[PDB]
Parts: sequence; structure tokens; C-alpha cells
Amino acid sequence: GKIEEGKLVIWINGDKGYNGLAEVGKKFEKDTGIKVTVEHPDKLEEKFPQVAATGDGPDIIFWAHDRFGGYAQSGLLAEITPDKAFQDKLYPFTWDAVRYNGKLIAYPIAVEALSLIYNKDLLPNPPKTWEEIPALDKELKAKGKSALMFNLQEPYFTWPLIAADGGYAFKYENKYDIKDVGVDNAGAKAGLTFLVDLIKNKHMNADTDYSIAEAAFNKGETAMTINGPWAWSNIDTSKVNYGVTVLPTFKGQPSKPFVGVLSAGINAASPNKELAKEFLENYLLTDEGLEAVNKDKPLGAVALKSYEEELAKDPRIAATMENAQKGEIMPNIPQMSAFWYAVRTAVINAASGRQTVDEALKDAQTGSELYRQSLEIISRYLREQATGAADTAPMGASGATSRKALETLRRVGDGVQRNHETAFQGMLRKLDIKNEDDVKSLSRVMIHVFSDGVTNWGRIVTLISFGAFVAKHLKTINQESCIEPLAESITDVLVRTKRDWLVKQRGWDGFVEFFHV
Ligand SMILES: COCCOCc1nn(C)c2c1CSCc1cc(n(C)n1)CCc1cc(c3ccc(F)cc3c1)OCCCc1c(C(=O)O)n(C)c3c-2c(Cl)ccc13
Ligand SMILES: OC[C@H]1O[C@H](O[C@H]2[C@H](O)[C@@H](O)[C@@H](O)O[C@@H]2CO)[C@H](O)[C@@H](O)[C@@H]1O
Repeated sequence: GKIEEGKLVIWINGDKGYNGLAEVGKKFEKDTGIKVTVEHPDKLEEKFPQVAATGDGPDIIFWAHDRFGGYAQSGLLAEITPDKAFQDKLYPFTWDAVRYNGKLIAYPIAVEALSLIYNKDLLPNPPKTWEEIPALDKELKAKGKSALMFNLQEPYFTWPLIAADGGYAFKYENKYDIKDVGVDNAGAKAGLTFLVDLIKNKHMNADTDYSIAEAAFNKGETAMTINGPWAWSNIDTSKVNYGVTVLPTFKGQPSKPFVGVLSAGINAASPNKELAKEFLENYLLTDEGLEAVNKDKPLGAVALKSYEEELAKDPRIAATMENAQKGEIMPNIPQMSAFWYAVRTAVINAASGRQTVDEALKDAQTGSELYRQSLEIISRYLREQATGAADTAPMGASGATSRKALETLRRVGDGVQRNHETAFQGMLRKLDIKNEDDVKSLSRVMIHVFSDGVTNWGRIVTLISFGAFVAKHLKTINQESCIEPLAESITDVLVRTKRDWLVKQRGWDGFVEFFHV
């Protein structure tokens, strides 16, 4: 139901120092009498947006910064307004990671990058290249060991290799070009082909997950793993003689890990926002607060300058920041969730042999592009229907598909508006859409109606065609400013409800083919 006033509920991932965070919670309770409950639910990054949308969930959510732009866009996060004195205590680049549309939407905690972790008793010198790992595995298999095991179920761990020879998520030049996705280029293919060849040649197993890789490294059965600072605690307990070092190069180029800033957001529906701010600023983001978490599971390079100066002498942190420098700080754009879902499926299907590398990355490209391509088509159709004049701007990336989808939608959507004028006029009058607040109300009812019953291109045409019908109404009553929000809302409904179906149709190319006369 509603978040309980007078306590704090905190969500953090089960691989992080949640017992250390609970100790900070106990210090908070000692001062204030306010009880702090720390939970680590499974899939909390997927659960948070579901429960927070209903005004429920934790007061504070911890995740890497990449997921907070989506949460902020969805209205699920309170704006963070620390004073200059507090802001100056953290590195400016960490605040940049938690800025979305010019507003701070979380507190940055620590910088995370993957490193190569190696067993000095099996491999005194780690391999500098991915290319030498097959030969090393052959040497180690003769000793009853293997070279490398890491999580193949989460694309976070394979991304550094995919990115090495030129794979990218969203092109960054000067600003992100969200229309420019680098998932199915020659560089991405080269990296994922290398991983699949390691599996084909029995150097790795497609079924290896976080738990299997951690157990094999910590038992001394595999010489190397790929993991973040949080993993170091369990390796210390195992008494493995380990090193943390630069990831291997691929085709002479560095592995490029996607760099995360562990961040703490405040639930927009929390009645405990002042308690949450007090906890995060004056208990957690202190030398003693971060020490308590770091002693449980290491954070990496903490955002708090005073404590980072103390930790920076650690060679494992130096290695973390060397890999971070060769990588890229993740975007926080709302499309990151879709990007990760698309690439997760691609790596798992390529690794298992369900798809070829070409097939897998083609689907991942379509899934990653789906929101922005859908919005380009739907925004243009609604606006030209409302105003009577087309947009002269270039379509940009995958422009032929956008142009031909808009041409098709002009033919079939104009026909739907003509033939279903009665139902459209009746429903427009019942909805009584007057302003941007009324447009924002449509999402819930649209999802309900559209998600029920059969999936086909005709119902997608009806969804967008009624959008155009509403947009014409909005322009006429001098609410033209409502049209882009309406287009965004319809696009969100379409892509969230029909993601998997749309990718199976080759997205908008399927639409053009389906309605080809
Ligand atoms: C006077 O005669 C009566 C006969 O009428 C029967 C009929 N025939 N037709 C064609 C539709 C209907 C009503 S029953 C479906 C319905 C629609 C709504 N409610 C509450 N119920 C309003 C909530 C809503 C739903 C939207 C919206 C999309 C863009 C937008 F800007 C605002 C939207 C608001 O999209 C749902 C999926 C697309 C859709 C479909 C579909 O999926 O097939 N149908 C059948 C629609 C009908 C209408 Cl009028 C509008 C849209 C659809
Ligand atoms: O695998 C995709 C996944 O990558 C990142 O998640 C990391 C997280 O940042 C780390 O702190 C650690 O918990 O491992 C996770 C990988 O299992 C992204 O932050 C996440 O959004 C994305 O889904």
C-alpha cells in the first residue's frame, strides 16, 4: 500500500555490503530512535520501478547510476538538493553520474569497474591479451585446472570484450546520439565471436553464472575470473593468493568495462525524505559510514574524497581505476534498461548456440533502437496529422525504415481514422482531454486496453491512429505543446507491452512488409 512514516526501508543488491549498511542503520537508530531495515530482494532493479509506480517500495534504493534516469523519467525519485559544503566533499564526476535533465536524482557512493582477478599460485603473470587465453587454458587443463571462469549470464561481464574492438551502446561525441547504437557492428561481432569460440573450444561453459565462477576461483580450480571490488571479501576469506589487474586486450585494444557509480535514490513516494537525506549525508557518506560498508564488501573508489584518499594506496583500487579509465561511465538515459535486456539475451543465445553471433546482435540492435525509432515515427505522424505539414528534419539512423514506416502509417492510419471516425469521436468526447495533466492520465488506461487480447500490426495502427486523432484535437484547442508528451506516452506503451513481438517482426521493417501493397 503506502510507505510507512517514521522508519527507513533500504534496498541494496545481495552482492554489496548490506550487513555493513545495516551497522550504519543501527548507528542512525542509536541517535534518532528511527529503525532502519536493509533488504536485498532478488531482481530489485526490476521490482523497484513496479512497486514505486504504485507509491510503495523502499524509502532508499541502491543501484549503479545507469538505471536512475529511467526511474527519474517515471517520476519515482525525489530531487537531491545537498548544500555546497556537502557537494564539495564528493568528486564532481560522481555527481555528474547522478544528474538527469539538469537535476541531481541520487547520492553517489562509489565507482565500480571490473578487473581481471588472477591466482598468483597458478599464473604468476596474468595474460596481457584475450588471444593467449586458449593456449594458457591448454597448459592449465594438463594440471587439472582451467584458465578463466566468469559470469556469462549478465552482459555487464562480457561487455568489456564486446566494446574492445568497437562495440558501443549509444555513440558519445563532444553528447550522446541515442539514435546511433553500436551493438551489431564489426567490433561487437569480433568480441562476441571470440567469447563464443572460447565456449566452442571448451575453454568456458555457456552455463557459468556468478556463483559457479566465484566458487571455482575461490576453490583454486580456475586461474582467473572477472569481477568487481565487492568480490574481494570472499576471495580474502578463501586465502587464494590473488592479484587484481588490467583486463586483457583484444586485437591490441583495451577491454572497455562499463563503469558504474553505486548510487542511493530516495523514493518520490517516501514520507521519510528528510530522514533519508540525514541518513545518506550524515551517516553513510562519512569516513566511518563508508568504512563500515567497505569492511563488509569493498565499494571500489568511493565518491567521498576524504575516504578515497585513504583507500587510493590499495593496488586493487589502482587496478579498478586503470580499468575504469580504459572503459566508459554508463549512460543513465531511460533506454539503458532496454539496451541491457537486448544484449543479455544476445550473449546468452550466442553462447548457447540458440542464435549465431550475427542473428543475436541483429536482434539486440533492433531491441536497443526500438524506443527511439518508434518515437520518431509516432511523433512525426501525430505532429503532421495535427498541423497538416510534415517535418523536414532528416530521419537520421535507420532513416529508410523510419521514412517507409511513416509512409505506410500515412496510408493505413488515415484509413483507420476514416473508417473508425464514429468510435474515435465518441471516445475522444468521453476522455475529455484538455491539457498535459489529462495526457499524463492516459498511460494506465492505454496499457490496460492495448495489453488485453491479440497482438497484431492492426491494433498498433489503431493505437497510433487514435493518437493522431487526439493530436488533431489538441492542436485545434491550442494545446499543441501536449502532442510530443502524447507521442512519448503512446511510444512507451507500445514498446513496453510488445517489445519481444516487435523484435520478432524485425521491428518497423516487419510493419512495412506487412502492409506492402
Ligand atoms: C461510438 O462507437 C463505439 C464503438 O467503439 C468500439 C471501439 N472501436 N475502436 C476502434 C475503439 C473502440 C473503443 S473500445 C477500446 C478502448 C479505448 C479506450 N477505452 C477505455 N477502450 C480509451 C483509452 C485509450 C486507449 C488507446 C489510446 C490510444 C491513443 C491515445 F491517444 C489515447 C488512447 C486512449 O488505445 C487503446 C489501444 C488501441 C485501440 C483499440 C484496440 O486495441 O483494438 N481499439 C478498439 C480502440 C478504440 C478507440 Cl476509440 C481508441 C483506441 C483503440
Ligand atoms: O548485466 C547488466 C547489468 O549491468 C550492471 O549491473 C551490475 C552492477 O552495476 C554491479 O554493481 C554488480 O552488481 O553487477 C551487476 C551485474 O550483474 C548495470 O548496473 C545493470 O543495470 C545491468 O542490468
